[PDB]
Amino acid sequence: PSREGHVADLDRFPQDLRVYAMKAGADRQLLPFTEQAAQDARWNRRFFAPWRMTRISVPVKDVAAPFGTDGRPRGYAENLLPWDVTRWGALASGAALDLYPSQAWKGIVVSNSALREVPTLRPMFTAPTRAGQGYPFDMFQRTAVWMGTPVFVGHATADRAWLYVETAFAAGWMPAADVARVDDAFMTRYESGSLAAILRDDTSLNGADGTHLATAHIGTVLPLSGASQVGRTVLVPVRAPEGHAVVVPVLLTSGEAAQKPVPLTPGNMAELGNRMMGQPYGWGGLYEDRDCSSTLRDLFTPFGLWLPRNSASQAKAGRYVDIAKLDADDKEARIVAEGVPFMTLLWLRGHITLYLGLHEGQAAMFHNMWGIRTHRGGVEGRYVLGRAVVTSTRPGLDVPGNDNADGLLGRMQGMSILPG
Amino acid sequence: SRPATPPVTPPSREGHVADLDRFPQDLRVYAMKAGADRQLLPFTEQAAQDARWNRRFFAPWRMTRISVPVKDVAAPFGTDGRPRGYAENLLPWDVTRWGALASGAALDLYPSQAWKGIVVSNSALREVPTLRPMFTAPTRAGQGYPFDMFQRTAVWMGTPVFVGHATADRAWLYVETAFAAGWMPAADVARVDDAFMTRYESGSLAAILRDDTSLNGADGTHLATAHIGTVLPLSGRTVLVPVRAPEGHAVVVPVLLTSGEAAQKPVPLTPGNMAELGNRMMGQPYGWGGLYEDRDCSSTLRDLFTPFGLWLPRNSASQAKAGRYVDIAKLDADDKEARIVAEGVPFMTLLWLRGHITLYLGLHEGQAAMFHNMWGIRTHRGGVEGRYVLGRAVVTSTRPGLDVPGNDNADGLLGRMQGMSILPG
Ligand SMILES: [Cl-]
Ligand SMILES: [Cl-]
Ligand SMILES: [Cl-]
Ligand SMILES: [Cl-]
Ligand SMILES: [Cl-]
Ligand SMILES: [Cl-]
Ligand SMILES: [Cl-]
Ligand SMILES: [Cl-]
Ligand SMILES: [Cl-]
Repeated sequence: PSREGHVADLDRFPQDLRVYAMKAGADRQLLPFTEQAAQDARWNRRFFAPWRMTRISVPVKDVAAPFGTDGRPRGYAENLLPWDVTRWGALASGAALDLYPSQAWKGIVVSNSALREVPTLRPMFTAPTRAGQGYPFDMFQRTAVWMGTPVFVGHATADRAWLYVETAFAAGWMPAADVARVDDAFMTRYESGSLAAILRDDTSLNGADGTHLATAHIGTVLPLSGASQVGRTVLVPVRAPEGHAVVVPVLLTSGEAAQKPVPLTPGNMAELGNRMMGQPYGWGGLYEDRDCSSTLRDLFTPFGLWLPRNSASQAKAGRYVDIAKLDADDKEARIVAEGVPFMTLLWLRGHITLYLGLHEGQAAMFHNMWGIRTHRGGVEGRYVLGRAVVTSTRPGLDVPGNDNADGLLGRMQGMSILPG
Repeated sequence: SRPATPPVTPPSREGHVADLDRFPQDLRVYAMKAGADRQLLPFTEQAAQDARWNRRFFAPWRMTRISVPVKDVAAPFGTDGRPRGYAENLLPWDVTRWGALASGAALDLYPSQAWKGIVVSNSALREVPTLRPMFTAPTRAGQGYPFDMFQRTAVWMGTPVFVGHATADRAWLYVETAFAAGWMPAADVARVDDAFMTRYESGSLAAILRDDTSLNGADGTHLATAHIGTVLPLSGRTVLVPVRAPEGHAVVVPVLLTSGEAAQKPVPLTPGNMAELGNRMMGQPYGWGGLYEDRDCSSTLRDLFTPFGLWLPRNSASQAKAGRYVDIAKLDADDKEARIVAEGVPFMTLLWLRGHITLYLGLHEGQAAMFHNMWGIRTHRGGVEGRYVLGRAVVTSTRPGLDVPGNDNADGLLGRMQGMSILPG
C-alpha cells in the first residue's frame, strides 16, 4: 500500500462498529434476558473460582518447564543477546521449585499486572533478527491480569518478591506487591451485591481524598456499592502495608461503569468495541495492550459472556461450524450463510476474530492482529497492522509477498457461534 | 608504515570481543594493584562529599514549588503537539492517542500541585505520561528497541520528590527528584508530612550493597526491591522502608537486613570496597535510562559511587564536569592513552566521550583498563550503520572491539574521548 500500517481494507471497511451494528439492528437483544442472566451468573462463578480452591492446580513439571531444557537459557534478553547463563540460573534457584507448592492462600490483584512464564519482568525473544520473533514478542508474557482479579497463591520465590498464582483463566508468576491477601470476611463481602463492569479503557480509580489507587480497563469488574443518575460507586481493592486487602469506595460516571451485565445488543457492543478501535497490539497483553483473544474476552465481559484466555479455547466456545476443508470462496460463503453477526468468532491457528456481518458484499470482522506473513527478496517479513481493526477475511490481499495465497480466510478452520 | 589488516572473522560468540578475555571481568584484580584497602580520599573530604550527597538528595523536600517551567513540560508533547516516532507496535504513534496524552496532562493548570513525596517502589521518570515507548526509527542502528526515548531515568525507591502537577485523571504526577524531573505513575509516590520528613532525615542513612535486595516486613509481607544506589534510614541493619498507605501517605515498616546487604553511609572509599560493589554489577544488561531497572553508562557510575557518598549527576556529560576535568580532545589516540596513564587516578577518574562514560581502573598489561556499561561498537556494512552489541557492564581497554568486523575506525572509543574527570570535585 501507500503508508505504514495501512491496507486497502481500512478504507473499504469503516473502522467504526456502529455501522455494522445499524445493519444488525442496533437495539436488538442478541440473547433473551433470562439466558443472558444465566451467562452472567456463570461468568461470576468462573471469575471467583480461585477463592474456592484449596491448593494450586498446576503440576510442578509445568512450572519447571519454562526454566529450560536441563535449565539452560532460552533465547534473547533486553540487550538482544542470549540470556546470561548466571542470571538465568539465579532465576531458577530463587524459584525454590524443590518446595513447590509452598503456599496455599487467597488474594486479589490490586493493580494491573501480568502472569509471567518465569519470575522476571525482563523479556525473552526467540530470535531478534527474525520477523515475528523479536521485539515486541516477549515470550515470558503469558497474559496481562486486570486489577480486581481473584487469585489463588501456590508458591513464592525464596526472596518473597514473586508469587506463583492462579487466576480463573491462567496461572504464572506475578510480582508479590500486586497481590493483597484476602480473608473470609473480605471475600464474602466482596462477592455480595451487584458487580459493575468498567466501560472505558484507562479509567483512573481515585479515592474521595484524591489518592490515586489504580487504573481500570474494559474487562474489569468491581463490586458496585451505589448508583445515582450519573454516578456509580465501586469498591476498589487496595493492598495495605501489612499485605492484606482493604476496599476503598471510588466514584465513577455512568459513562465509565455500569451494573453488570450490560444488555447484549449490537449497539452496546459497538460502543465498547469502538473504544478499543486502533489500540496497539500487545502479545499477551504486554504494555496493558491487547492481543486477538484478550480483545474478545474483554469485549464480552461487560455482557457477562465468559470467554477463556487463548484463541484455540475461545474457538471451542458456543456452537462450532467446521469449515476447514472448504475452498476459500466456499468458506466465505458459509460464513455469510451461517454466521451470526456480532456473535460469531472466526478461528484460524494463532488468530481469532469477531464476525460483524456483511458489508458491501464481504464478510467483515473486528480483530486485533499483528502482521501479514510475507517473503520478499528471499527474506521473511511481516506487514504490520499491529492494532484493533475492521477488515475483510483477506486483509492482506494487496500486500506484496503475502505467504497465504488465499489470506487469513484460507487458514480458517471454524466458526464459533456464541453463546454456549 | 603498514596499517592493521581489517578484521573479517566475527568473534566466536555473540556479544563477545577479545578485550573480554584480555581483561579480567573482576574488579578485584585492578583493586589489588591499586591497593585494595587504601583509602582514596582523606576522611574529612569524604565526609564533606557525603554531606553534600545528602544535601542534594533531600533538596526536593526544601522546595515550595516545582522548579521546572511549563515550557519544559510541554516540549516533549511534540512540535506543534504532533506525534513523535514509533510506538510498541513499531508503527508511527497514533494521532488520536497522542493528542489524548496532551489533553489529559492539563498543562493549562500547571503547576497544579505543591506537595512532597517519597518513591515507594522502583519507578521511572517519563518524558510524557505513558509507559508505552517511543522509538525514533525501529529499523535503524541505535534508534529502535530497546531505546525507548520516553524513558528519562529510573528512580529507585526511597527517593525524595516534590510533586508539581498531575494529569486531569490523577493517574500520573509530574515530579522533581534531586537529579531529574518528569512524569511518574501516581501510585509509586506516597505523600510525606513535616513529622515524617524530620524523622526520616534524622539519623543515619544506610546504603544498599546488593542488587535485587528484597525488602519484606517481619510479618513476611513483601514490600519492594532495592538495588545498589538505594539509601534508606537506619533504625544486622534495620532499615526503615517507606510504604504507601491506602490514604496516600507514607508510613515506615522496619526491615531487618544483613551486614552484606546494607551498611551505614558512607562506606569508606577504597578500591577493594568499590570492586566488591562493581562486581555485583558485572555482566548486568544495559538498559537505556534504566529501562527494566537495568543501568546505562551513567547510572552505573552514579549508583556505584552512592554508597561512598560521592554525588554524581544523572547525565554522562554532566558527570564529566563533576570532577576536575582534563581536556584531551585534540590529542591523537596514542597520546590520549598516554595522558590517561600519566594523569589518570585509578578508581577515581571518569573517561568521557559524547554519549558514553567509563571508570578508569589503572593499568593492566600496560593498557588503561576501564569499567563501564555500554551498548555497542559502531559498525557499517554496505553503507548501513550497525552496532556490535556488548550491552552490559564490562571491563575493557579504551579501544574495545577493534576485532569486530565492519568496525573501520582504528581508534575506537579512545578516539572519541574528549576528556577525563578526576573525582572528587
Ligand atoms: Cl434495533
Ligand atoms: Cl515482526
Ligand atoms: Cl477460562
Ligand atoms: Cl453494507
Ligand atoms: Cl490476508
Ligand atoms: Cl591495601
Ligand atoms: Cl542497535
Ligand atoms: Cl544532580
Ligand atoms: Cl563505538
